[PDB]
Amino acid sequence: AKFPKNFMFGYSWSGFQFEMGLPGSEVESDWWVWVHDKENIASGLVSGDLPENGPAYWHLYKQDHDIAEKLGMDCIRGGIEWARIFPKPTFDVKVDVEKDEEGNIISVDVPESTIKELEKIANMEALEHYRKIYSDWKERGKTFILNLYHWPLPLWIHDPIAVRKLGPDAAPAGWLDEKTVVEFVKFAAFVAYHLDDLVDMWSTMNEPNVVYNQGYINLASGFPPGFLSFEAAEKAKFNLIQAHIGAYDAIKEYSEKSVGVIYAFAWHDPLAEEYKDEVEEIRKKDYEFVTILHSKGKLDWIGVNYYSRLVYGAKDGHLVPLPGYGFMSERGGFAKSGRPASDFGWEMYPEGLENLLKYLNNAYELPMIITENGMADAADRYRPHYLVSHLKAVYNAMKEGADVRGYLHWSLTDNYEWAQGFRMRFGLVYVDFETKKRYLRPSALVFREIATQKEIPEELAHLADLKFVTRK
Amino acid sequence: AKFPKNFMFGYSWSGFQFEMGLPGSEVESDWWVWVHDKENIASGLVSGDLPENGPAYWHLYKQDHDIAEKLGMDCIRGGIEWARIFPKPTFDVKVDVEKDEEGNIISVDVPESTIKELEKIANMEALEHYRKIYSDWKERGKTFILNLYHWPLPLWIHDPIAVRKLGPDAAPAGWLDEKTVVEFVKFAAFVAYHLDDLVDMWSTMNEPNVVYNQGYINLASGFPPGFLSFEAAEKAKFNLIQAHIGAYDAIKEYSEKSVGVIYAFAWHDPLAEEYKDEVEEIRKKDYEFVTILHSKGKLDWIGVNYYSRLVYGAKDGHLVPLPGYGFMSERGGFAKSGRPASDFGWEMYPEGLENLLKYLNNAYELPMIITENGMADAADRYRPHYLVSHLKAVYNAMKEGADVRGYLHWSLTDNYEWAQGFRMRFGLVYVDFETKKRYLRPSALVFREIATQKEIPEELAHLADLKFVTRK
Repeated sequence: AKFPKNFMFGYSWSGFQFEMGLPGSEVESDWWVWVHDKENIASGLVSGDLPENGPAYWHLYKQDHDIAEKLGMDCIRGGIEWARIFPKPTFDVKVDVEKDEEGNIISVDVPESTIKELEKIANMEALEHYRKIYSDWKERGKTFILNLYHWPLPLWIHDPIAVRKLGPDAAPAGWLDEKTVVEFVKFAAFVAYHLDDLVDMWSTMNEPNVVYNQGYINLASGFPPGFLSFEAAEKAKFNLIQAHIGAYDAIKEYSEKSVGVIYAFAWHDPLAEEYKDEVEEIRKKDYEFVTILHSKGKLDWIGVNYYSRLVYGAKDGHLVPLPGYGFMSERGGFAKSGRPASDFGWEMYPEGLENLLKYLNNAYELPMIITENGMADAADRYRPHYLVSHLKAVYNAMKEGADVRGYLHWSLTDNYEWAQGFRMRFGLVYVDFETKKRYLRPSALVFREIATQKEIPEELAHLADLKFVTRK
Repeated sequence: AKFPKNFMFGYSWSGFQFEMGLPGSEVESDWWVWVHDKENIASGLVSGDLPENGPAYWHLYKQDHDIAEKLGMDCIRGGIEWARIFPKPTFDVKVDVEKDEEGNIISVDVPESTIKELEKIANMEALEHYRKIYSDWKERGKTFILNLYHWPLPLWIHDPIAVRKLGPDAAPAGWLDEKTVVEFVKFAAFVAYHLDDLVDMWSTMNEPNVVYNQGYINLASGFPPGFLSFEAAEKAKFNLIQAHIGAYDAIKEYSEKSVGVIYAFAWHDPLAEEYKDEVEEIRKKDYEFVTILHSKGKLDWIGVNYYSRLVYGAKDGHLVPLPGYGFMSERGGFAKSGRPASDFGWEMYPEGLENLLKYLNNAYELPMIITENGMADAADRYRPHYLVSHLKAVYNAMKEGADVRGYLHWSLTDNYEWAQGFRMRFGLVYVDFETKKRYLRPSALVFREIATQKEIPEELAHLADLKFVTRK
């Protein structure tokens, strides 16, 4: 199974989960305060692990890029933290965001004179440090994809503890406040103005669906601000659509490069034929955020984040996602299919990725990059099979016409998994968080073989076959 | 953890388990008849899998040696099947084996004229075919260790079905018949006379302890001839000691190379301090076969086959090996230590190998080669940890003085595991037994890195740490 000559192999990172770990890298944000919050820790809503004990990529990026380059990687999708670049509010620096009566952003203008007003309140040292990180990769002749938003917001934008206690009208309320979108536009323009020379492709945001659904509906997730409101979820979703559009327009003012979005795509399956039509509607609804962006002519490419599936059946006269399949499988166990489940309880289901890419190709006809795919597997028992089987899924979808430009694993290294902390280890490379030392897992060597040869060679082909990891 | 420049890395094979699989390779022996026996299959004593559906190394050796060479291996210990070389009886060809009154072989002479008598009744085509196999490896500049006996006997030597039914006085009875030793001596001389130019080091036999203990005591093992007699086990043991001594003397008639023995060494541990002295006695007794050979000045080197441990405690006023540890752990599960157990139920216990090598060094002060070490692991979930952790054990023992010359994994490929059949897969390389195709496992890539660099490099060092595979 050979990939095209220019098909990219690499990995993705985020600021919050990778940067901190060593002195001089701490930065406050909503997510910082959230994971440090004593109530959240004591209730078990978050793990008690803290991101400032993480892999210290802020300091150690050159060494990680060395590992990446030796694994045959030629593309990295990374992040830039708003909370770092603008630690103080930008509200008083006015720009032109034009909206229609329905609240759609129709145009933006952040003139050069305003970029210079922004410089004076930005942390330019942090901006230059990001340049050092990105340039260290770029100078090796490699591709860099910069994703503008990967969940943490500045605290002057969102104070989630205050929102959960007093309500969103009483405190800075994140994506529930219209003006957050306008401040994000200023940030997007600022970043593009300065960093376009280091960036090959842009993404406005990562997994906005996770932000709004987990923050305001699925509270067991332990995402900020964690108060239940379907109206709030809808408002944050609406605002995040506009944040994409504004940011797209902001970037295009200062860049000719492609601008896409990175999205969480579960594959949705019916347990039986009778539920097929209902599940087809659930797919449409679940992916509608992307559909909207594509339909407005505001997507040049799609970043596909794929990890697992959801399987649907009836429970008490209602169609629901079922325990024992997909993301709802037993941690460290097996799905009801017999497929192994990751340390996170996510079923190994590469068929989902093949189905998904064919569906997305047909739906949007856009270039796609697999921007995340991986598994929580602290001993590397299953990752090699996960890696090769999902890469074969991508190959198979490409043969049926999907325009896939690369595959980025989640991730190069273990990192801080949000409310779960460090116990979910997604790396091709193990990190000792006490020493910051990096150690290869065997999956890393498998990756290197495939990436260097641009192909799943026949000697590694059996790693796509899940027979010997599947029960019964 | 760097090994010495001439420390050897490689693998081991046996005739019965590897050779057969494709037309033209089938050969009769006691073990052939045993595994084909309808009663044994129906009772579940053997698996019903048949060796003639195996990896077909008789035909495919050049392709497996290619894999081995690319994995950085420079040594193979292989076999030669007595049942192939002498398919008809050799009894009428007389030689001089001198014994003392206590039954010890004091000298052997198999003159050149008698070697030529033997040629006329040998299967010389099989001998030449073995030469093609060994030479294919040797021609690459690599080391070959030839082991003369790896369990199957000619049927004219042993008819195990008839022995189990009618008793050893009523049929050819294998190592219960004194003359088997004399016939083995003829074989050993024949082999050395012809093949010494292809052989770097000799072994007379592999795991003689398994032959006598499993065939005559531990009948649940499904080893031939499978009738219970402590007296028989003692007689087979005594005869196998003499077979080693006879073969050593035979080989030395036609070779200047080192002659050793390959032995199964379980590491024995007390569950608690109160059982320590009893376990020390159990070690002495369990290894006494090797102690005898060394004490007679008939061992130039020791082949250490190490897989796991046995842990001892009191049960019903008796000290016994305990369920839930070592070789007596749950298949596919965990030992009571929390360590993972292989598909065979054998606890991952690298400390055992370190302890063993130090013990053997002190006991015998001989050069040692790890001639087997591996695990039944059909999806490679645990093998990489098993491989690196046991290699670190070897390194650690060498640092304390053990004279270890190389490490040979069991094995390069999946193969026929005796009474268990194909269900126990010990390969760095997976074999599809229907197609005979070989596929690398990630542990093979790990092995390649270590072998090519003569060291466990720091990036692979965490594979020696069993924390993330060990429960609670």
